[PDB]
Amino acid sequence: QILSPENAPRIGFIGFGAMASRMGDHLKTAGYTISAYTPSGVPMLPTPLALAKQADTVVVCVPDDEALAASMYGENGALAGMTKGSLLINTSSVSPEATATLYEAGQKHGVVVLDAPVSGSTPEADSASLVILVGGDKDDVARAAPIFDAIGKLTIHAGPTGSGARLKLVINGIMGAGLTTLAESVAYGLSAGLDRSMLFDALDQVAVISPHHKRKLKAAKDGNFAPQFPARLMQKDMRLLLDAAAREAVPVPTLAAATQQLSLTRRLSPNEDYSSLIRVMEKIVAN
Amino acid sequence: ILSPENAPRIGFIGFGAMASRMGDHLKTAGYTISAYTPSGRSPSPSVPMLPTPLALAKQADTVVVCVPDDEALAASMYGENGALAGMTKGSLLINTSSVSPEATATLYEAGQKHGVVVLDAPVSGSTPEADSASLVILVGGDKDDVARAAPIFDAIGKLTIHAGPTGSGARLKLVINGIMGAGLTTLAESVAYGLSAGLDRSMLFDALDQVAVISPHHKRKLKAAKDGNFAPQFPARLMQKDMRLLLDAAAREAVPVPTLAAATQQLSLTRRLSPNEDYSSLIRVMEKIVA
Amino acid sequence: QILSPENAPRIGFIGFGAMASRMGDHLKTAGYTISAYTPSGRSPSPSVPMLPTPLALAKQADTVVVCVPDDEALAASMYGENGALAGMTKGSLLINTSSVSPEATATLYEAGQKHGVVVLDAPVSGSTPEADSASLVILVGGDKDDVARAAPIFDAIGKLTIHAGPTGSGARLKLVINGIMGAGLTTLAESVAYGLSAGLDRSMLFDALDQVAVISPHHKRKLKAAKDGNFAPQFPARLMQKDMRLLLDAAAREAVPVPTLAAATQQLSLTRRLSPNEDYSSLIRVMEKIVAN
Amino acid sequence: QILSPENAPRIGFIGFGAMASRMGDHLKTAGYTISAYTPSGRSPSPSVPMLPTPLALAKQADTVVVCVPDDEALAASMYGENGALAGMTKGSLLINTSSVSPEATATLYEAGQKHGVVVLDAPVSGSTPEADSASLVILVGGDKDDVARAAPIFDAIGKLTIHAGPTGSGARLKLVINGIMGAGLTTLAESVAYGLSAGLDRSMLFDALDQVAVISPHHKRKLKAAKDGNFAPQFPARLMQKDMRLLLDAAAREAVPVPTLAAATQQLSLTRRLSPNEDYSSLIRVMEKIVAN
Ligand SMILES: NC(=O)C1=CN([C@@H]2O[C@H](COP(=O)(O)OP(=O)(O)OC[C@H]3O[C@@H](n4cnc5c(N)ncnc54)[C@H](OP(=O)(O)O)[C@@H]3O)[C@@H](O)[C@H]2O)C=CC1
Ligand SMILES: NC(=O)C1=CN([C@@H]2O[C@H](COP(=O)(O)OP(=O)(O)OC[C@H]3O[C@@H](n4cnc5c(N)ncnc54)[C@H](OP(=O)(O)O)[C@@H]3O)[C@@H](O)[C@H]2O)C=CC1
Ligand SMILES: NC(=O)C1=CN([C@@H]2O[C@H](COP(=O)(O)OP(=O)(O)OC[C@H]3O[C@@H](n4cnc5c(N)ncnc54)[C@H](OP(=O)(O)O)[C@@H]3O)[C@@H](O)[C@H]2O)C=CC1
Ligand SMILES: NC(=O)C1=CN([C@@H]2O[C@H](COP(=O)(O)OP(=O)(O)OC[C@H]3O[C@@H](n4cnc5c(N)ncnc54)[C@H](OP(=O)(O)O)[C@@H]3O)[C@@H](O)[C@H]2O)C=CC1
Repeated sequence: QILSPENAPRIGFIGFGAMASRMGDHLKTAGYTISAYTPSGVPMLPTPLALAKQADTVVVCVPDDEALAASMYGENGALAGMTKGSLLINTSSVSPEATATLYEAGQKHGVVVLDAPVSGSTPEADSASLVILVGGDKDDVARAAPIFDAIGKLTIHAGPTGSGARLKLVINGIMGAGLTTLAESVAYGLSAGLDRSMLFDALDQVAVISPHHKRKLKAAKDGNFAPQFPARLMQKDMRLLLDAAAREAVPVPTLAAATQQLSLTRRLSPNEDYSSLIRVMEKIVAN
Repeated sequence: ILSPENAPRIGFIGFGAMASRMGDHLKTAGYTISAYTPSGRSPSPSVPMLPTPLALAKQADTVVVCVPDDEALAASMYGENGALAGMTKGSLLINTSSVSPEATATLYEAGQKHGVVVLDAPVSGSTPEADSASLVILVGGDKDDVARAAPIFDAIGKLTIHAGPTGSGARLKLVINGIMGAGLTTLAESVAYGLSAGLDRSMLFDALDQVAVISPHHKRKLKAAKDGNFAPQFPARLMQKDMRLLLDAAAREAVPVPTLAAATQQLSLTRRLSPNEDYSSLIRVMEKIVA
Repeated sequence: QILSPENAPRIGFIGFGAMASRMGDHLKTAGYTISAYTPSGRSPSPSVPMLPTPLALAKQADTVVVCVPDDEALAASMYGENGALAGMTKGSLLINTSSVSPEATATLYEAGQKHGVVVLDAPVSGSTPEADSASLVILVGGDKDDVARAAPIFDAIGKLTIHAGPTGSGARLKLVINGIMGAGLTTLAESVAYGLSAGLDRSMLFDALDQVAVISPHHKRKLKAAKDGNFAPQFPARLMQKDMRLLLDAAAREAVPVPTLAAATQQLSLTRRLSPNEDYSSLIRVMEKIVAN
Repeated sequence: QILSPENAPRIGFIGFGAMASRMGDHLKTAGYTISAYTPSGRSPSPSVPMLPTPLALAKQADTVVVCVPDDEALAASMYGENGALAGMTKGSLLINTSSVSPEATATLYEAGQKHGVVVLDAPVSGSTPEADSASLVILVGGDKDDVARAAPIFDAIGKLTIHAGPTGSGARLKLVINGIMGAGLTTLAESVAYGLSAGLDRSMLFDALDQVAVISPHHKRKLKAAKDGNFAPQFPARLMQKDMRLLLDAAAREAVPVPTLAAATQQLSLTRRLSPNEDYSSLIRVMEKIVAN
């Protein structure tokens, strides 16, 4: 009962933005028929219910808990439109609480919900280099493998339901605080009189910055903050992680500070790349 | 022009984990090595030891300094027994220690009064990179004096960054130290959340090796931390000192750095609990909090 | 319209813990008849009749006062087949003194509107000693006319009613005050810890700080208690840390950078992990232990 | 040898700014003869003779009081052939009221000992209004008998002398109180900022916070001034942020984790960068402007 294009050709999306649309292109190449629902308007369906009624597998890619609940539940929601025995793959970055609510609601419809957020942004989605972080029973993960293989380079089975959502929060913290650390360290360097191009070029050559953050640093050198992961979404992910860390009573001061810097970043420019904090701190130092 | 032919003798003020490793690559490149340490001992028993900084400098052509902090630097640089009193006008002093911008300016000016150019040339990389001569040299000074020292820098490292005039190497080292320190505290806290939320420890450590948002340095520390291996490459006492220097400098420049400030406090706790183990032991500290 | 004991004698509580039980005694003294629902069926007041469900509580009260720990407990007891809201008559008032999120507040206000029920968000400034002495400060969101209706209830349990604005304003003002209280304590605990680490005599240091103008009366009381190792719960760490989580979530939703509040929250997470049930001021003891090793 | 006006009438000041000139007024009233040295030779007190060097100041004074901004200024005027120590006599007392580091305090104490001069580290709690009213709290480190020698001086300028311990204890206790003051302000600025960002009425919010028990009297006075946009300096951001820098350096040297104090320090760096000379409470305005955009 693998979800190959032979057994399950129709994949309906709930949400179809920068990430899901690039996933869909890869699933199309792999031989699936793609449909999609978005509250605004590949064939578009009018409701989540209608989307689910004409799909074999539903993939969800929505911004937050509120959007997830608005489209999963109620008589016009996605769950009302799928059939016992089918699978719902949620690739959204949402809270552990929302993950548990949807898993339990899926169980009442006979629908297995995999929490399968991804590591990687729009360039990795373009190249199908996403890393899938999936929670669920190993047998249900196996059913979704052709889907995961088409959109990504690696599927990490993180544990039972909820484990993928948690692993995504871990990686989001590392990403977000990695950027705020870099912006702050660059700002000190500029404030202490270091030549800007020297400094940016020097940091490209050290081993203590990630490949992801080195790519952001190079873009920031030219002032390029075209959105790959917009500040509004990075800051939301930081909010979710801090809430989850507080619920577990784990003290995370570096992540907490980073979140506040990303709040400023979102306020000043919600739609540019989250790396624009580098420019924000540069402007603080120049004034 | 400080090739082994022209200037074969390199004397070290301080000769511990980093400097003894640099000394081996300089020995291999053809230089004659000598050292001073306050204890009279070092990891390299085959290196002649001199009784004072003054005595070390009087029998070396170039002096390399590698001491723990500002206070150690002033103790061995100044006064009638210090290194400056022993070097000759026109020679180079190369400071690879991680010290404050204030200490750097004090030594440069003191050097000028002796006719000695002081390059502030801290390095990026730890004991594994010193072993393999993969250090990145971060050097402040005039471009002509930097060119004079290139044979020395090439022997101990894989890249020399001319950061600007005197003081620029010290500042760039502070920048890179902040990225390293807060990179570790970020990773320790993120791992701690994951464990507190029920993720299998072995799965989580292995999964994070697979993602592009952790640096190669911090991936190596995560693998060591999976093994409980915190043998000192960069001890907490020195990493936390370096964070203290960075936050002092950021406050003097009035630059708000909340992520770096949070990370420093986590590294204070790390040093308090274990000053001599690797600074990455914060990962173990956080694991014990969540247990 | 005024919810005096003559016009509306029956006050039913959803939640009846440390704070609500003390408000109930002042409401009993003012002439009201008190009833309550809790999930355990128990309360600090054995004389108070217990109803078996939130719906049953609401069906036999003229006014309902809610005092529950968090958003989840609120939703569990106001909504669903046995929730309290559907048990209330049109034109009646629901008074929520719980410290919950602005989102939970907006959801309850809108659900109340659908049922014809006015919901006042009326959290309180003060802890169990202020509840004991009816010296709470009520922070209330709603229309002036609806606040006026609740005035005899607010007057019995508190010393001052601040009309913070329309619906949601009380909840927001409570979060502001919570932030000041939480970070005031973490600031004090960390400053004391430096002092002790630098060799200052403990008794001298605690007494000296009682003499300075830069500590609040509330935190000076906590400092004297901490000198005695007295962390009997007035505001337990589990609830203070929850309130800080709510404040940081709200500040993130508004995109306001609050690094001092964010750091304080992490210190209170450690405090709650080590002792969820003692007073939140126990971080002072936590920090003393860190510097002693 | 009590340092009464009859026993030691001449008090010479090293530094004579906002704090010291007010101290000197109260010492003049108490019967002392005041002189001063400043690097600019300028001071708002016309009756105070200005001496041209720290050396010259100390040579014509019986007791020397120091009130300089930081470690660097202290070392410039204390040491060397033209410094103050070179001009005082064995058996005299130097009273340092400056807010300086523990390291600077130890260095001056030991330098004083080589000169036979006892150095009391005696920073003060309180700002320009407290110096005007001699309401300062003196925080003094040293031997009990030397503190007793300085009692008439301390009584003239303040309302309370806290003997914090041996040499260095006053410097450390000042750092403790500075942290409480600075983080108390940043907490308050961020909490107000959240409340405004969440739509609360500004005048409502400022007036409500004046009524709560979790804000100190000092910070309530700052909040009232901020309601009017008044940040005329009493304690300028450049000096408060310097004191926070000293506290965080000392906390790092003691390896004490203080995340709330560290976060507050960074907010006060932003405050100093935007306006070094206005009152440190100007962060309230900084945060209002962030939220207003
Ligand atoms: N680099 C990245 O972009 C990363 C993204 N993620 C996560 O992936 C998810 C989406 O990312 P991205 O695709 O970039 O975000 P986008 O904002 O680009 O796409 C958002 C999509 O969600 C749709 N949507 C909004 N509300 C609803 C709703 N109530 N029901 C159904 N669909 C809805 C929008 O449709 P409309 O146009 O009608 O609003 C749009 O199609 C988020 O959870 C994000 O955090 C995680 C890591 C990295
Ligand atoms: N990963 C690392 O290890 C990194 C190191 N650095 C910087 O390099 C410098 C040294 O690091 P490392 O070599 O690891 O530290 P070590 O402690 O291993 O070496 C310290 C050396 O300094 C000597 N020393 C101490 N006080 C004095 C003094 N007053 N005069 C002369 N020598 C003295 C010690 O001699 P004795 O044994 O007699 O005390 C020992 O030889 C520090 O500034 C450190 O921050 C920078 C980045 C990373
Ligand atoms: N100083 C303080 O204590 C302050 C408290 N507050 C806020 O006041 C509220 C109550 O505080 P406090 O009285 O101290 O808390 P307590 O923990 O002392 O009492 C909690 C009460 O809520 C009840 N409860 C739990 N879950 C539910 C539910 N789903 N439905 C109904 N009742 C429920 C408990 O009943 P059971 O025993 O059956 O669980 C108990 O009666 C919280 O929001 C707190 O943050 C605000 C400021 C200060
Ligand atoms: N609320 C406050 O203002 C409080 C301040 N403090 C501490 O008290 C000290 C001074 O505070 P305040 O008086 O307000 O600061 P001011 O800036 O008002 O006065 C500074 C004084 O120091 C003098 N000065 C500067 N450098 C030297 C030097 N090298 N040698 C001698 N004198 C020097 C200046 O002289 P010139 O004018 O010639 O530069 C000026 O007279 C600082 O340590 C401050 O942190 C402590 C408690 C309260």
